[PDB]
Amino acid sequence: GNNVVVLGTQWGDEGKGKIVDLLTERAKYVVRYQGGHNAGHTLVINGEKTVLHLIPSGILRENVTSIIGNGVVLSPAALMKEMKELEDRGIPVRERLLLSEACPLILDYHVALDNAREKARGAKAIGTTGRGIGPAYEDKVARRGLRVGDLFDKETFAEKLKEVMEYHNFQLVNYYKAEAVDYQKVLDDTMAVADILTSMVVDVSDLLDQARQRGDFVMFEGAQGTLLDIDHGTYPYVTSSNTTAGGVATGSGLGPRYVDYVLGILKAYSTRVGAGPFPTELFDETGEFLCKQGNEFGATTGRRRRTGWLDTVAVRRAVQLNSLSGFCLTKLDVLDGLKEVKLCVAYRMPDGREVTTTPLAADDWKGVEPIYETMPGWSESTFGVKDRSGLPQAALNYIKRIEELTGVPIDIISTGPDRTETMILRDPFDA
Ligand SMILES: Nc1nc2c(ncn2[C@@H]2O[C@H](COP(=O)(O)OP(=O)(O)O)[C@H]3OP(=O)(O)O[C@H]32)c(=O)[nH]1
Ligand SMILES: O=c1[nH]cnc2c1ncn2[C@@H]1O[C@H](COP(=O)(O)O)[C@@H](O)[C@H]1O
Ligand SMILES: O=CN(O)CC(=O)O
Ligand SMILES: [Mg+2]
Repeated sequence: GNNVVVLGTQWGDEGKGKIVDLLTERAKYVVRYQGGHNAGHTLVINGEKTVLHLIPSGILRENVTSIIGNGVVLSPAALMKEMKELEDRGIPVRERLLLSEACPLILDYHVALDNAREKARGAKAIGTTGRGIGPAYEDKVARRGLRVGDLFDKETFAEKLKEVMEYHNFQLVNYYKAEAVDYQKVLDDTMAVADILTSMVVDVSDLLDQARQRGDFVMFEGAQGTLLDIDHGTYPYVTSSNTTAGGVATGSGLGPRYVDYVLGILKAYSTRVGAGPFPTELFDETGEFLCKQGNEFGATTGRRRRTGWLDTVAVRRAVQLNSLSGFCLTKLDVLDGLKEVKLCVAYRMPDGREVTTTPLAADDWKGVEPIYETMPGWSESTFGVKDRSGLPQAALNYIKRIEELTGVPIDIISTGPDRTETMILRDPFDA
C-alpha cells in the first residue's frame, strides 16, 4: 500500500522506532499523529544509537520528510533539545521536519499541573512520564489551549498566554498549594524559538492529500500503544490520546479511507511502564531475565519496565481495534535460551467463566487470571538472524502459533536492535 501505519499493539515500546527507520527507506513522508515527548525510541545503525521522543523515526533519512501532525502535543523546549542533539550529529533537522500549525503547545505549566495532580492522586498515581501530556490535551479539548498557529501573531499570543497562565496558576497555588509558573519566563522562552517553530509550518492535511493523489509512500508512526489508548485502553491507566489506528486520520488530516495497510509492532513478550492492569506480568526470575536480556528501561524516564509473557487475548483486541494487516514480531532473540515459553490464550474471569476477550476499564481487570499455552523454547542464538532458515523449529512454532491465535500474519521478524538485524517476509509498501 501507499500509506502504511505502524503502531504499538501492546503498551508501547514494542519497537516502533527501529521499524519506522527501517521501512522509511522507500517512503517520502513519515507522520507522528499523536502523543508528545512521553514517547522515547532507541534507533541503532551500524552500532550508532539515536534516541527520539517528539521527532518522527525517519529523521535520519534525507529522502524522507518527517512530519508532526496536528494530533501531537508539541513542546517547544523538547523540539529544540532534539533538533540541536541531531544537528550536532550531522542531521539538518530544520530542512526535513515539517509541522502542523494546529499542534497544541506543551508549556512549563502543563508539567507543573501534571506533577501536582499526580501527587494529588497519592497512591493511585498513573505513573505518567511527567511531560505534561495530560494537561496539554485537556487545554486543547477545552478550547483554551495554545496551538502553533498562535505564534503567528506574537502580540495576541502573549495576551492569550497571560490569561491562561493566570488561570492555571490560581489552581497551582490555591488548590494544589504548589509553586506558580512565571508568565514572563514562559513567554521569553517560547518567543526565543517562535521563528524556528513557525518556519517549519505546512498545511499537512492538504499535503497528505496531494501526496496521496500522486501515489507517494507515506508512513504513519504511532507512539505508546493500543492498551494505552484514551478511549480503548485500561482507563485511567492510559495516555491522553488515541494510540490506535483511528488516531491517524484525526491527528494528520488524512481521510480514513486512505489507510492501506496497518502493521502492528508485536514484542515477543509484554512490558508495561506506569501503573495499571497487566495479566501476564512476571515477578519471578523469568521476569528479571526478560528485563535484563531485553534491556527493558524507559527510553524517556529510565524507569524499569514491568515484564510478562505475550498476551494473545490482549493482542486480539489490538487486532480488531486497528484492523491490523500484519505484524512485526520484535525481540525474538531475547527469548533465546528459555526452557519454555508461554502464550496467554484466554482469561479466567473472577466469577469462574473463561473468556477470550479483554475487559475494558482498569477496574474490570481486577481478578482476571491468565490461562496459558506452554510451548518449548530454544537454546540456539537467533540474534542477528536475517532469515528464517537461521531460526530454530521451536522459534518457528512460536511464530506460527501466534499467527494461529491471532489470525494475523507476521510479515516482519526482528532479531536485534540494529536496523539490519531484521527479516522482512512481506514489505507493507508493496504488500
Ligand atoms: N534485542 C533486540 N532489541 C531490540 C529489538 N528491537 C528493538 N530493540 C531495542 O529495544 C528498544 C526499542 O525502543 P523502545 O522504547 O523499546 O520501542 P519504541 O520505539 O516502540 O518506543 C531499544 O533499546 P536498545 O537496546 O538500545 O535497542 C532497541 C529487537 O528486535 N531485538
Ligand atoms: O511512550 C511511552 N511508552 C511507554 N509507556 C508510555 C509512554 N507514554 C506513556 N506511557 C505510559 O502511559 C501512562 C500515562 O503517561 P502520560 O502520557 O505521560 O500522561 C503512564 O503509564 C506512562 O508510563
Ligand atoms: O520509551 C518510552 N518509555 O518506555 C516511557 C518511559 O520511559 O516512561
Ligand atoms: Mg519507547
